[PDB]
Amino acid sequence: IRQPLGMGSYTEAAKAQGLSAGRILVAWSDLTADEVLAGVLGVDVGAPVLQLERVLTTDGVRVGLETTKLPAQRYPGLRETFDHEASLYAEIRSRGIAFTRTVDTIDTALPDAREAALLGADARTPMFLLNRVSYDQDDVAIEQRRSLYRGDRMTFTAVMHA
Amino acid sequence: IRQPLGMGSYTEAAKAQGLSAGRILVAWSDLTADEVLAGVLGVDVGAPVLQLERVLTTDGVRVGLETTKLPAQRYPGLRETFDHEASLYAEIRSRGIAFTRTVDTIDTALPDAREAALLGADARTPMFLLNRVSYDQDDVAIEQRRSLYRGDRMTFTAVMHA
Repeated sequence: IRQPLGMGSYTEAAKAQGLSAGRILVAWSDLTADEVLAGVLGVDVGAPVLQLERVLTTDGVRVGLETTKLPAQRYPGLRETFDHEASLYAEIRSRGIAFTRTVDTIDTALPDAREAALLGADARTPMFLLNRVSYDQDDVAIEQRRSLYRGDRMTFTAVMHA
Repeated sequence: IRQPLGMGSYTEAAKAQGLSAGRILVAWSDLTADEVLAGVLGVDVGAPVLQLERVLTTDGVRVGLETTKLPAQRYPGLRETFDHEASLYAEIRSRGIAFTRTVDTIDTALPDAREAALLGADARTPMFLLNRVSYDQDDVAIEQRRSLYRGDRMTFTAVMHA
């Protein structure tokens, strides 16, 4: 699977290029933001954080493990009502939030044993590790998202013009 | 090192940002183009191809292994005169050839023993495997470039706007 780097969800993007794709819940977790995460999200140190962790499939195989950290206060009732199998991105937009800017870091790493088990991967195999912070129309952070993608099932691409 | 994705050379980008950067020669090689590479460069099967392989350094340490395949006919005198410690991109521009469009694929990979030895890396370490074709102002191919970067030394970044 060859995926242009993009602002939109890659699950939705895979759906677009005419492929099957989906999301499998791993866990919701209630966290409180440490100094680092508080700074990233622009919330108080100790603020509630809602974490959604999912396995991502495409073309009926596992391709990624996505861990999204949300400032809980921005999202009343999300954990109670969100269909974790739907598009998180669309739900947030539905809440009057526009994905205005995204800052992505692209790393490469070996999965830990838990990540490797969730993805059906050999732990020796390198994975893409993407980390994203997205910002809304007022430049308030929406989410911090970590995506671990199987190196053998994903190629990212970029076309650039002078 | 955090490096924005971009069309410019990453070695030069590091120097533009105030870091030391440089290149070490591994080898120049005379190849002829087979069917796949003839296709990529827009040249005839058997056309001469000049390969430049260099180790790239930044902030004093080895960060990547670059293997650049050039249609030799486009660059008279390059092997014997080009200073391999200097910017190949700038030499190509000084010859009147503008980097106008790039097509990059971004993969993750483990190095082979030779690649690992040249990079001073453990062969269990994840690497970025980048492959690029660049095209000039007349959409004529300039090079095909394979870059293998140490995952523990490089992080790529992208910022995107709605």
